[PDB]
Amino acid sequence: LAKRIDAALILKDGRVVKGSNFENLRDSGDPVELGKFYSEIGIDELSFWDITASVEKRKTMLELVEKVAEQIDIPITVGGGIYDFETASELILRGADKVEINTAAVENPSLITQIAQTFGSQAVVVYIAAKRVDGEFMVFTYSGTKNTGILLRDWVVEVEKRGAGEIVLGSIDRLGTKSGYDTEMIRFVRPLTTLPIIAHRGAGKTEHFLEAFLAGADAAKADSVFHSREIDVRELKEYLKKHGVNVRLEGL
Amino acid sequence: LAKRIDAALILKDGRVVKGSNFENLRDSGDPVELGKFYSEIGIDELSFWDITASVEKRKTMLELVEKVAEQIDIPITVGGGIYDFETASELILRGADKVEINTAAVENPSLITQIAQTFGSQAVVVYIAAKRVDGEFMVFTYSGTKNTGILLRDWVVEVEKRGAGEIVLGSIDRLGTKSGYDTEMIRFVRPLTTLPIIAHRGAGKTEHFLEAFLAGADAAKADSVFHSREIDVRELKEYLKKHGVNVRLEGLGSLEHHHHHH
Repeated sequence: LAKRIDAALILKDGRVVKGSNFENLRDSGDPVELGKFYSEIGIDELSFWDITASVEKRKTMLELVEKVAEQIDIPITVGGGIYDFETASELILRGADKVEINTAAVENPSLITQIAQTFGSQAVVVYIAAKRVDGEFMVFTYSGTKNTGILLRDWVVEVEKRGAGEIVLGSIDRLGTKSGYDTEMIRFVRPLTTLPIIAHRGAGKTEHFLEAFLAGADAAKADSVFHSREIDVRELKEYLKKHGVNVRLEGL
Repeated sequence: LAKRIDAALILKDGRVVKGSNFENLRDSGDPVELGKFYSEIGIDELSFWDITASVEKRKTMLELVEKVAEQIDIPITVGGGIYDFETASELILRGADKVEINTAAVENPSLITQIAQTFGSQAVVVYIAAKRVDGEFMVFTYSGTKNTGILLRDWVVEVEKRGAGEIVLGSIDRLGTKSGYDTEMIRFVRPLTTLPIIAHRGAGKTEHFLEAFLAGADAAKADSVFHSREIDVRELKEYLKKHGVNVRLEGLGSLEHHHHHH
């Protein structure tokens, strides 16, 4: 089974938040240059996650996408406060391959279907932020701060039913940690959906990616661990290929 | 708290009295099919009101409660022939989430407390039918025909004391009409109770719902205006959300898909 390695860039005001340690780049915190550089060294897909809280949010995300679409030739996902079909449509028409939704999907699951009905399920990504609460995995919205009371197991099933193309499974229990992906969470979700599962949060070293794929993840997404160069993308892919993981190195 | 939209279905011998205008249904007068359909287009809670007379048929209604409970994944309230704890108790054990009482409560207020102690206050709904009489809000029993002489103010307060979970506030002054909920009555009752208030009678158009919620209603119940499709449920929820009301959209579009059947 083919496995995907994704890099995610957190953005604010058109800049990579907390930047990156790639001194070779003209601008360590330029999302476009960093994204191009990742696409050239072996990343399979890019996520651009906006946390801009300004009145300029829509215009900027749209500006960024159009620029990114020029320079970058691997799949692009945009996410972060995308709340309705018209916003999602604008971003896709401007060049995003996939749009990622979360809080708006949870509150209005019809939105998944609206996007999928026009652009295809493959254009739709649902980010599910989950956390253990009193012995059960629960869904959290608004940047991980609202306990919805919705069970992870129920929401995964509804997400597929509504027409989502893939699920990013972010463990709030691994937020900021470097101990490993939440493989218990990934194993919990795996039998519940036929969609691709993208693991997010907890990655600290190359072996963690192997564990995530053994747990049934189809893809593994990371951010700071890459930007900080704690893990080198090419080294990661060589490692995974060495131990029998079907990763794409057939690049050039 | 999200403002709530309830649909009430009036039943006679297992049939929806006067049916519905949803021709997509195989049987627009089947309460199970209609109830399930409402739950999959945006209704938040359902009430089933049985007006079947015979003792012989209060077993048939029980079997119906089981089947709607199993089939429908939103809260179910049942009312109609409840006159004691036993009948109330059985409906809940059959799968009703809540029981709704009116005349039975007024003619025995301890019945409220009885149900509550066994099943929690949340399973107890008191329907209050009221009407202006000489510039006073008075309580009516027996389908709004009998003036009990009890002030709405006093009855609202007793009903909460006895341990009801919520109050449905039905305006007899508004029955048959489509000129709106009795927002004056709703405003009258709001400061008197901490319980959820469900508005009933008078709704004719979507804006009437907005008015009720501005009046302090926690929920709005309607029947004929939904069954006739004078008001579309999804359109109602979208209108309320548009003008800033906190309503639940999770149930919207549950029947729709991302493919294209021609």
